[PDB]
Amino acid sequence: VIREHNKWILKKVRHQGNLNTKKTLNPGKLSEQNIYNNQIGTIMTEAGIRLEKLPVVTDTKSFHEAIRDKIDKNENQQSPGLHDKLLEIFHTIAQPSLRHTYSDVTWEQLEAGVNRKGAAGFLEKKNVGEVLDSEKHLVEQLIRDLKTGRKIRYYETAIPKNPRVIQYPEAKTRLAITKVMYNWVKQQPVVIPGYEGKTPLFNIFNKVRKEWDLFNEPVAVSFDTKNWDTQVTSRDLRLIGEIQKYYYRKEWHKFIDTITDHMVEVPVITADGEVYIRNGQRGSGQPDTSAGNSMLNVLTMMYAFCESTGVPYKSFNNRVARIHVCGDDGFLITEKGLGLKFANNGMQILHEAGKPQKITEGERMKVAYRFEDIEFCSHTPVPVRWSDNTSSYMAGRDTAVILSKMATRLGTIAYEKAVAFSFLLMYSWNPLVRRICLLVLSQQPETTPSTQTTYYYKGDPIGAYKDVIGKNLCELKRTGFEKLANLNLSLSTLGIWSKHTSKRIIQDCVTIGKEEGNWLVNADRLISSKTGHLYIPDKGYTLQGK
Repeated sequence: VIREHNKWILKKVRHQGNLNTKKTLNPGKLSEQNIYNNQIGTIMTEAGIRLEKLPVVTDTKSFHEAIRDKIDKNENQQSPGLHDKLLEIFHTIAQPSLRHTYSDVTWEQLEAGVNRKGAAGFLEKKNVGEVLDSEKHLVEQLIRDLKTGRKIRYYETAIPKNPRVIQYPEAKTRLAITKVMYNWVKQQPVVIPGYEGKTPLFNIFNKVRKEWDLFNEPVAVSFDTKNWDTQVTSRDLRLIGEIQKYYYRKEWHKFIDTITDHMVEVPVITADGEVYIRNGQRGSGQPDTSAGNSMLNVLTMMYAFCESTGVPYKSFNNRVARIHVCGDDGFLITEKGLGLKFANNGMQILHEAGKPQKITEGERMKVAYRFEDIEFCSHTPVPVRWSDNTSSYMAGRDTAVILSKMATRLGTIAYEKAVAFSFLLMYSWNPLVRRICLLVLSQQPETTPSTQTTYYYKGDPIGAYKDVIGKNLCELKRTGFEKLANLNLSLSTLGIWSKHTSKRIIQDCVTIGKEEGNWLVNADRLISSKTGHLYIPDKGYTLQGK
């Protein structure tokens, strides 16, 4: 049968199991009740770009397939005592100066870190914003109920991408959990080794380069687990709860134990009313998804690494191996001899540990021999050279995608100048993107940018850039030749740009800058050379939006 506190959902099954699981229980069914950034897409169109040609990503029958294909399974078998060992590894990275110190935060602190558009659970009424509007007392009640150990009616709703299965708990539950688990879930004091989730994209690789240079013969080994979420075990969850109890005040240990207990066996209700009982996995909607998977991925990799090379997990201090993670994505840097050893012995160990890596030839983990080749968070390092001849790194992506995300912002100008600024902060190493951004930022100087995106500025935009990058945009003289070119291959292979888009976009800039004055487009070293005019910027600061 099901666990006692889970039977409340059976008393609601109005129909017969229409799904077709063979391993997870399917009690039955219940009753059931993309735009363009005009100014940005325009500059792009005018430039000779073909918006239709750019890459972009429901079916109540294709969805039910995903469930049966990935979620319908037994818990991974895990080597006995594996969790005792992992917890043993956690003690080698625990921070004593924060032990038993975390607690809950105020609504004020929380409302500055939540999406008011958060979906409403299945059987639920309001959405995140609507609950904050008139139901905070109900969430506070949930908190006190969980804090004392009172089980609740926990369940998650399953929905397709907008065919990956997204599983999340009620908006009232995501609020109770986030309110108390805030600091860990949002990692304010980052306590997970190598977690880069809260690291600005424009800073990440200059940081990994510093590490890469402390090694004699540097090598990077990447983590390539498959459908990690489905590989999370009940015992994996118990572990993470124990770690959370290391950091939280004892007054919150019962809340953690309780909530973790609900997570070990979860009642899921598909958007089309189908009901199944998931057995120990990870639902992407869970507030602890990011931090929970990150710590669990680091512990598991540290374990696998030491178990492969012979290094004592007792204490490979550091400079022996540096690990960087973001959920399940991640890699590890180390000396060539040990990296190839981990590359050779890693998989079998990870497999026995319950985190099966994706199939590979000779069953080896992928290894990067050149820094430029590392892959992380959907990005890769791009080398840049400044006017004073110093070098540095920035985050590179395939330009085709950069263009896509930059136009289809699923729209005021005070908003499009913030999207442009944000992108100018992440991709000024790409002259196509860099210029599009300068053009969008040239219109309506009287309009202060929006605060609804990742980043936005205060004052002069170009001034704000110098603020976080450390140099003026005009000092950026060169981008890695082979790297830039490769990331631009897709624009030519998908016929997204014309053999004149590059020149056109430039003449559009020079035309604006040719006229005397202090025009924003003269911040781009090239345009400024062709116009003979410079852009003298003023005060400017970079702030976060969202």
